[PDB]
Amino acid sequence: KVFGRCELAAAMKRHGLDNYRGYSLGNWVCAAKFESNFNTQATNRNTDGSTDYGILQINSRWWCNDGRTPGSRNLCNIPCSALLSSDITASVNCAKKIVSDGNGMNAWVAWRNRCKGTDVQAWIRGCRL
Ligand SMILES: C[C@@H](O)CN1CCN(CC(=O)O)CCN(CC(=O)O)CCN(CC(=O)O)CC1
Ligand SMILES: C[C@@H](O)CN1CCN(CC(=O)O)CCN(CC(=O)O)CCN(CC(=O)O)CC1
Ligand SMILES: [Cl-]
Ligand SMILES: [Cl-]
Ligand SMILES: [Cl-]
Ligand SMILES: [Cl-]
Ligand SMILES: [Cl-]
Ligand SMILES: [Cl-]
Ligand SMILES: [Cl-]
Ligand SMILES: [Cl-]
Ligand SMILES: [Cl-]
Ligand SMILES: [Cl-]
Ligand SMILES: [Cl-]
Ligand SMILES: [Gd]
Ligand code: NA
Ligand code: NA
Ligand code: NA
Ligand code: NA
Ligand code: NA
Repeated sequence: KVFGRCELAAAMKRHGLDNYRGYSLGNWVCAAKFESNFNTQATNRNTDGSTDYGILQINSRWWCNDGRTPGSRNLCNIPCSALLSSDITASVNCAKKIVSDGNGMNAWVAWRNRCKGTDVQAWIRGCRL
């Protein structure tokens, strides 16, 4: 599924991602834009053989099982394919674990480089939330 901007904002808010670990909703929407262009089916292969999955490009090194990242963990205890569903519950629940792990949203490269230090509120501007 390719979410609309406000549609995704509403879903993320409903799932309690807004202000989670102190990160306002616009941060998450911005991150999703640049990680996946709001596409739940986004995947990207990393140099090391792991793969990033879903609207927040969660990696199989640590967070999900895809059966093709030897020696990896599955800390969210899900198949990586669960992160590709039209329903963002699994991605959101896993993202909460990630952003709690010490590094905050710096875990998302695209967030650090394209969202951090910017007007992130712009990403939820115009939405009825
Ligand atoms: C809770 C998360 O931290 C889990 N973690 C996510 C990624 N971490 C991020 C970082 O550690 O800030 C980077 C790699 N991490 C370095 C380290 O832990 O020393 C080694 C593996 N860790 C071991 C552990 O964490 O128990 C498992 C996966
Ligand atoms: C995998 C280990 O890293 C687990 N870790 C014990 C060993 N770390 C060493 C270091 O962080 O490489 C001690 C310093 N650590 C700083 C930091 O993580 O913020 C304290 C908090 N951590 C929380 C977590 O790691 O996320 C406690 C569990
Ligand atoms: Cl929308
Ligand atoms: Cl914030
Ligand atoms: Cl915001
Ligand atoms: Cl894909
Ligand atoms: Cl992989
Ligand atoms: Cl994701
Ligand atoms: Cl694997
Ligand atoms: Cl393969
Ligand atoms: Cl699995
Ligand atoms: Cl959803
Ligand atoms: Cl933080
Ligand atoms: Gd770690
Ligand atoms: Na914070
Ligand atoms: Na894995
Ligand atoms: Na498997
Ligand atoms: Na699993
Ligand atoms: Na999901």
